[PDB]
Amino acid sequence: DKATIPSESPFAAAEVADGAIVVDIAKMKYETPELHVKVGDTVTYINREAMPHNVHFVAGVLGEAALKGPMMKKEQAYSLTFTEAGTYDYHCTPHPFMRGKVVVE
Ligand SMILES: [Cu+2]
Ligand code: NA
Repeated sequence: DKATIPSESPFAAAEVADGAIVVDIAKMKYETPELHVKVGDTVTYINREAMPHNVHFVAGVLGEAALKGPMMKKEQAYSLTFTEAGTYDYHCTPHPFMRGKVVVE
């Protein structure tokens, strides 16, 4: 796959790793809707608002299967470690008007 998943569970915002590239979620938006990272970087999404959100990549984007990330409650987080250059678009499953992308380069 073009990304690996360190934790299938969401985890606490305080548990975010040094060196992770953070995208905050608040006001029903991904706060960095276009993020540029390098191969091998870990991107960590952190939900900063009461409304639960996830990240969802359709099939073929990160690998053969869709990746429907777990729902993050407020102050929960979720990571992906990207292993291949490319453009990876995602959305929020319950809120598909929320869109972003990670460009790995
Ligand atoms: Cu959402
Ligand atoms: Na992004």
